[PDB]
Amino acid sequence: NAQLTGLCDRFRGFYPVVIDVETAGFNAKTDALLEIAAITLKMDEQGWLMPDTTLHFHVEPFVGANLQPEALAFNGIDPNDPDRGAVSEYEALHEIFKVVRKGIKASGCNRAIMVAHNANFDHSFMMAAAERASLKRNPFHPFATFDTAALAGLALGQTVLSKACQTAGMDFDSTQAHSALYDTERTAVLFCEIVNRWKRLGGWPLSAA
Amino acid sequence: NAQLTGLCDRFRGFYPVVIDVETAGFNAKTDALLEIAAITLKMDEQGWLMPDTTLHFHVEPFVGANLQPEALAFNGIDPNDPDRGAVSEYEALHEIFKVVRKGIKASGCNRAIMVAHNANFDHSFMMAAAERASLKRNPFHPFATFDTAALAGLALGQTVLSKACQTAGMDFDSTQAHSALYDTERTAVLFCEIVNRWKRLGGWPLSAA
DNA sequence: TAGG
DNA sequence: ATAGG
Ligand SMILES: [Mg+2]
Ligand SMILES: [Mg+2]
Ligand SMILES: [Mg+2]
Ligand SMILES: [Mg+2]
Repeated sequence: NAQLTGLCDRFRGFYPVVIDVETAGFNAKTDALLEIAAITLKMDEQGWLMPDTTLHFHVEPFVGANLQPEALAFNGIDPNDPDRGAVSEYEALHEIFKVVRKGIKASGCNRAIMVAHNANFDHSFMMAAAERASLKRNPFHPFATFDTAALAGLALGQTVLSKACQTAGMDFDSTQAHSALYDTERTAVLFCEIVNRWKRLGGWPLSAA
Repeated sequence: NAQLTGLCDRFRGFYPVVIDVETAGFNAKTDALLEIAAITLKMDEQGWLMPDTTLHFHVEPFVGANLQPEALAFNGIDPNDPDRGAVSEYEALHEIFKVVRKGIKASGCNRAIMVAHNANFDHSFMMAAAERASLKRNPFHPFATFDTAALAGLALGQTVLSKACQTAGMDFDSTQAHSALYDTERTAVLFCEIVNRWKRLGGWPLSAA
């Protein structure tokens, strides 16, 4: 199983989980968390990294949350759309955390690390919601992240998600952009490509020492 | 001559500046900023990245700032040590910002990007202080950073600063650790080694445009 | 779990 | 675009 894949050896026992959130503004403490997608990763038989499990939830604004109109205009989210199928922060996070913990156990990792583009944004929103819903045994590292903007800057000399993906030879569709499922999925493929490219070029594994 | 080095071509026009901060706690809004060092970078004739200019300031706690005993126990800083030569947040940042702006213009970049270990920590402290002191024309990207924890995770499979440095084949002294200047300097050398390594393996420059 |  | 909503 995943115990025999080496995923747990690649990032010192950290289990990388790709996260994208859509929100009703820039403030994690006061603005509504509206949507979240999560994609766990796995290592294939040759040691290439690739997406494993995808999760996707539309989220009900927490009690008293702010909704900035320009954020809604940006992401195109109407909180009052009947077929959003919104669930509570607790419900969304509980299901994500459950799946992540299972992945961690089956992989022989010890903790999860959020992978996200300008990752402090998604981290701060995810942690605020976890606190709000008083979720227990949160498997994500409380402060460390794998920021794909920084990683893409190193590997591709690009920090903008669309451009980084394009530079890496991936498709990127402006029309699908800025939706949670799509952004998470491109970000996961981009992260996997940067790690895989490092291995291709002989940068990993390391030499004697 | 700085416009002739390619520093501005490496990171889509971002001017990387290594920052480490020492604090009287974990909260950038409520806890004192006690110390800060900055190291700007340059590219040599062969395209290798290396430290350029170093700055180092001890910082007077802002009015009403919290001072957590355990933080002081950790970093060894006595806020009321007469030898500390403390200056105001405004004075430290103004001088740091001034040197950074000079570097940006002389290298043909257009914006600085903070390089720091678990960079959200240092970024939030520098931004909080920059706001308190009403500094203008802050040259640092408002949200983007180059986190050496993530980059080291990729390049070296290590996220802890001491270990990443050792894995990169650098000296790392536990006795010098946790001083702003020493930590900034190691972080800068680490960042440069990771970037230089990527070029040595052929990952940069890229092949297909 | 290591940014003070 | 300084491009995480
Ligand atoms: Mg996003
Ligand atoms: Mg998005
Ligand atoms: Mg530090
Ligand atoms: Mg330090």
